[PDB]
Amino acid sequence: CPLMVKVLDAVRGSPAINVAVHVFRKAADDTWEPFASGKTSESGELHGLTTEEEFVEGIYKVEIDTKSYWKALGISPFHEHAEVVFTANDSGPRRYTIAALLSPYSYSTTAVVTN
Amino acid sequence: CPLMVKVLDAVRGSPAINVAVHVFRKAADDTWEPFASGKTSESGELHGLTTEEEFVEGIYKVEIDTKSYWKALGISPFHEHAEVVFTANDSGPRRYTIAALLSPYSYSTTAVVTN
Amino acid sequence: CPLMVKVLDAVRGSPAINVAVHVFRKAADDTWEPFASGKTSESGELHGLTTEEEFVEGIYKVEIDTKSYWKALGISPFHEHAEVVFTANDSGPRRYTIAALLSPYSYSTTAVVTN
Amino acid sequence: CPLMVKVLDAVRGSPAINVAVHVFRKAADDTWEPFASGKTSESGELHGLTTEEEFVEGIYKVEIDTKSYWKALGISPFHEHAEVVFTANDSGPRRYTIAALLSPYSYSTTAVVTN
Ligand SMILES: O=C(O)c1cc(Cl)c2oc3ccccc3c(=O)c2c1
Ligand SMILES: O=C(O)c1cc(Cl)c2oc3ccccc3c(=O)c2c1
Ligand SMILES: [Ca+2]
Ligand SMILES: [Ca+2]
Ligand SMILES: [Ca+2]
Ligand SMILES: [Ca+2]
Repeated sequence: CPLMVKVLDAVRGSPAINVAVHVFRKAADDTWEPFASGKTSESGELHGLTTEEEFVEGIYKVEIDTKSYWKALGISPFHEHAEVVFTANDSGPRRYTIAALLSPYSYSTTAVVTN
Repeated sequence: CPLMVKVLDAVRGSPAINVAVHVFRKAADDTWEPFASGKTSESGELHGLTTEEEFVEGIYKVEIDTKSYWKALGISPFHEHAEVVFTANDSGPRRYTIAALLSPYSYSTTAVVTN
Repeated sequence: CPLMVKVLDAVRGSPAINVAVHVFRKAADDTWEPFASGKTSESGELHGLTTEEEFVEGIYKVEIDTKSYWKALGISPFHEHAEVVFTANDSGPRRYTIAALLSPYSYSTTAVVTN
Repeated sequence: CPLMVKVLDAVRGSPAINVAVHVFRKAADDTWEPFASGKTSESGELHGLTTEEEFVEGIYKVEIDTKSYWKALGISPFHEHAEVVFTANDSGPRRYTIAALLSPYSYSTTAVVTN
């Protein structure tokens, strides 16, 4: 699988478990078409979103549903979601790990890209 | 003005100057409609985006054109842009500062909400 | 003043107020000697730590007492403190802002160096 | 091994390889005694620093030699090192992953603590 998502909780110092993640791909008409979705495991990782065949060149949006995560823990956070938008595979296939570090009023997102 | 945006450059250790910023408000049909925009100043700040009367409760998206910023510096970026999506909530008097700290393959964003 | 420290709270989305900050300069015997200190203001900022004449080239450590900050808010922290160690270098006129963004199990720090 | 260190490069979107890491433990006389050291692998991870028997309660300092890393890549960075100071094992043994995300003028550090 060439796209993995990892989410961490900076309040608890733990993986962020059961975080919903939706991936979209920009269509020819410039709309966001649904591409894949899943939820993080007990390790905070989401594997198996897509395949080498399906994950073609394009502009992708990874929406990490941070508000739903915080609300399930009884917390009212600031952001609706974390949104990571990037062009993928423009110079051939790559493997992408998208990591997000979450706090109620702040997040960071980082990409590790390997060949 | 109840909404300010501040952008910093983690590679050069400087304000991120002349970065385009677009603010959208979510419409009833779930589309994003333009709300305010500008370019960051020499201090990395964008003031005067909106007024108290215009900035009603709702869902807002702040899109920071990070790819064009890095390209103007000759540095290869990952993201198309940085997105910050949040709900404005009238809980007494409030001023929102949206800060973004930019690196080529990572960004962080924080909200500082003060009375 | 050539050195300012700014501290933000990523859990509450606020300046980090009344945080103790200690600055040390590395002495010839590799020990850290006290140089300046204070507490952050209601804006999360600590101004007036030093003067142009006092702030010579050398290695400095900024220690931010994050554990006491979180304890005063009733929140369980990981770190004893946040440390920022850097060399001051006379490359033309320079002002240093050391910013720290605090969460219970994570912090980030950035230097904004301006002319 | 109950202490692992992971380092990422936010400029390249890659593991930070060959980063030196020194761990110290506060001694009874309040000095930092050397505890363990190593270097990150091609994955950006440093395993095998210590053992369950050796990693007793205490206050530990993890120094990540970021300046040497950037200088080996031909870059002049701001910080001397990243310094992570924490009390370990106070409520019994835990496993600690310390992650650092590096840019030339900024870094973040996060702890994931598991039982
Ligand atoms: O007001 C400033 O001068 C200033 C300077 C720095 Cl380095 C800053 O770094 C930051 C790093 C992460 C998140 C927010 C900030 C800031 O809001 C910030 C503000
Ligand atoms: O693989 C891990 O166990 C692990 C642990 C921690 Cl704390 C991590 O913190 C991070 C903080 C910012 C950006 C990325 C990461 C990570 O990718 C990360 C990975
Ligand atoms: Ca292509
Ligand atoms: Ca309301
Ligand atoms: Ca010099
Ligand atoms: Ca104990």
